[PDB]
Amino acid sequence: GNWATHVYVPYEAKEEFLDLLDVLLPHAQTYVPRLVRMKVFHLSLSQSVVLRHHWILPFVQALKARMTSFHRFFFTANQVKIYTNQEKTRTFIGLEVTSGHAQFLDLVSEVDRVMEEFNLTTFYQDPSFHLSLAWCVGDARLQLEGQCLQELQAIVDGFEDAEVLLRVHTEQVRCKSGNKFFSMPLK
Ligand SMILES: [Cl-]
Repeated sequence: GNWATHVYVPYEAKEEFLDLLDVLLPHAQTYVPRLVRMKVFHLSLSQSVVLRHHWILPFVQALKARMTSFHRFFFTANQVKIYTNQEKTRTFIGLEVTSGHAQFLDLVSEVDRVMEEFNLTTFYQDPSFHLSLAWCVGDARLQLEGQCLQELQAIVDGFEDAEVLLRVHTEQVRCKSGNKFFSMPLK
């Protein structure tokens, strides 16, 4: 049996963050009505890979052993960007990491060690770490890039308390494998 497996950093949404999203999302919906709010928020550390069932618990053990030694850190995510998935069947509005990118690279280096320990694919060669806020079916880049994006950025740039996005504090690493989740604290 083959289980889809993904490693990521959850984001624990501040109440301010959810108010920001309450303003951003309707604005974006004036361009693309079918956008869907994310229910939970994360920054990916891995590709979606496949693990045989037998190896899920050992993989999680190995991941926990490396992650729990890695220290919590702060990052900035205040740059709005438009993402698609590789097939262009989904479009995302996200917040791209600037300050703190170095720490995410170090985290990925550790995840990638675990991936190699299990014969799994290591992370994208040119990553842009990001927090996805909303998504839609299809390829909506044309509608969202340009004027909409500039307007979303102005909502972000005018947001108060700006510290919510300037100093986002990582807590934990999570893995989803099939229908199962596994979480672990950063040090
Ligand atoms: Cl639509």
